[PDB]
Amino acid sequence: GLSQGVEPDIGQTYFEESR
Repeated sequence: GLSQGVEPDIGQTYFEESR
């Protein structure tokens, strides 16, 4: 992901809180 959400992508990065 490219944000600081709750679900990670691979390293220390995460998806956005979009609807």
